[PDB]
Amino acid sequence: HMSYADSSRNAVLTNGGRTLRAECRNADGNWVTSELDLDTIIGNNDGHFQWGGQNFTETAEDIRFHPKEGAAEQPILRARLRDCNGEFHDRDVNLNRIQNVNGRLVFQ
Repeated sequence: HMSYADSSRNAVLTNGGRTLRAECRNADGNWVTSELDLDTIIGNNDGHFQWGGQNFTETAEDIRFHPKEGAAEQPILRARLRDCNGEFHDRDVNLNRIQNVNGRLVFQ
């Protein structure tokens, strides 16, 4: 596996909190700038983040990212997610499930 964050740098969100953009080292050892549209791989399932879902941003507010959050310096995305009953919940997800494959952000 390996988190993308173990071989990437300078990660930020862009496009209104929808896109992860990072500099990822490739197999030649060079830095390659990569983007991954998080709406293609993260959903909002009744107020919780869902890996393998889609389109979370459509029912999220206050999207926030810290690429090196906490003592363990993990890439944490936070948002308020609406549940099916209309209530918003503060939620967090660690983006370390995203990999760097030869200079590209991927999710499997």
